[PDB]
Amino acid sequence: MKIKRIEVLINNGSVPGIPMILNEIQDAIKTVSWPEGNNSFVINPVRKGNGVKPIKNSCMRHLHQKGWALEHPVRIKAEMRPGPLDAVKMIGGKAFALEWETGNISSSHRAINKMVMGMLERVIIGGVLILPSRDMYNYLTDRVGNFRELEPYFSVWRQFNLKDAYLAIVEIEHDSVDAQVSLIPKGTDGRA
Amino acid sequence: MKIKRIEVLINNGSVPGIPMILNEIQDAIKTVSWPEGNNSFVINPVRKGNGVKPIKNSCMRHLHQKGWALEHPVRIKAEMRPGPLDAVKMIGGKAFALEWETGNISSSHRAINKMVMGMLERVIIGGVLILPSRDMYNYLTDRVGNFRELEPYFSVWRQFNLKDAYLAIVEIEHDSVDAQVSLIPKGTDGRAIR
DNA sequence: TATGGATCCATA
DNA sequence: TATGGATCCATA
Ligand SMILES: [Ca+2]
Ligand SMILES: [Ca+2]
Ligand SMILES: [Ca+2]
Repeated sequence: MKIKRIEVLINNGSVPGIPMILNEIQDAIKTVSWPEGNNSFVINPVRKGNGVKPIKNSCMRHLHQKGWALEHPVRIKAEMRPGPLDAVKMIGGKAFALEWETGNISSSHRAINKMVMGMLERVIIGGVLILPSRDMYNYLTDRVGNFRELEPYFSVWRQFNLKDAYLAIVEIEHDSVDAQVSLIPKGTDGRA
Repeated sequence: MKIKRIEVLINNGSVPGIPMILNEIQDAIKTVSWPEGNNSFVINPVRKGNGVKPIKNSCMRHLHQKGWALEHPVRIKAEMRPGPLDAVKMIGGKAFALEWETGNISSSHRAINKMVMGMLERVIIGGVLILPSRDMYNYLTDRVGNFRELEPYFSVWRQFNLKDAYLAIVEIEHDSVDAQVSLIPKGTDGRAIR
């Protein structure tokens, strides 16, 4: 998978291991490919024709190899029931969270909100969210969160006084297109 | 429909006209009825049994009649902008925003961020978000807006340093339940068909 | 029953 | 055509 850019929203104090985990995250994103077993991410360029669920898999596997916990239950407050984060690297006391978008754009707003809640409540040191470029997004499930559509709100997450916190958005994209490769399955395929 | 609770999240400096705005908003919410044409909102207490689409209708209508502008753009300077606000009133050469939420619960996070963006850029003086109680939510299409699921997030929203700002959440609810009223029809969005 | 999705519908 | 909305899903 290509990384087009990374927008660093918050980067206060010293996290460490930081570059070590940002190097891990990037190496992990780089392993993601299509079809399975290919050496790059080749997508079938059908408008809205590719599901988004399994795209992350190879990235989450590579992180596990590097000692991240996957689908890791978290409960930031007490008055919340727990929910899963895609991967987490425990760097002592607090959590470094990675997320790879599989929800509506509106649900991206909540993920960053929950990350910032984690940071403010002292349970999360850093958070990273991976979003499709608009170009990649055009071939994905209608209205999946995507980098361009969230971009107008970035100022919002720049307004916090957080000692020792890292918040970044990563923009990803397919390496190339090919009308002859398989569609990434959707949950609606064959009745479902 | 009735107003169950008003929860103020941000209150800084001076924003004139809040009690008047809050009254007009209550009056708007009061107009919302079921069955359509009724003088209250009676709901069928079937779990996830009721669609949401028509519920906003009378509220947004009452607001337009009282001078609210509907789908008012967020006039931030950048070319990359959020889309429109449900309704905006001018009070004193100042824009006041109203966001109605029967969307997915996640949609409320965008609505808040949109009104905060307007306030940061000093183009909006304040806003209110209206969304259902948990109690009503139990009878609506799954995973729509509900005040309870927003609560853990109030602490995060309270941290924005904005001079001259007002943001509040109005929790709304049906008037009663009747196991014999019509169900509110559902559309075919998302995973309804398959 | 609770949460974070995945997905398709409407539309100036 | 882009943005806001609505509807069940899978698994905790
Ligand atoms: Ca996730
Ligand atoms: Ca709207
Ligand atoms: Ca709305």
